Amino acid sequence: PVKNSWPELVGTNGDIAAGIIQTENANVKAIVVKEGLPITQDLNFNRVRVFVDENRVVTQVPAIG
Repeated sequence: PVKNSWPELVGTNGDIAAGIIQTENANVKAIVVKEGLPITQDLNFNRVRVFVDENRVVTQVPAIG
């Protein structure tokens, strides 16, 4: 089963986390986004949103969707 969530990257730099994610799961694009960005309920299994704070630290567990 391919890895689809990265709890161990919470608290890390989001741009570094995006690189790791795209290496561990070859079928996803990782996107660093500011936490709280309004998103619709569109499920994109090839996307991992990496939610970060004002210092670009990951604040939520990244997962596909």
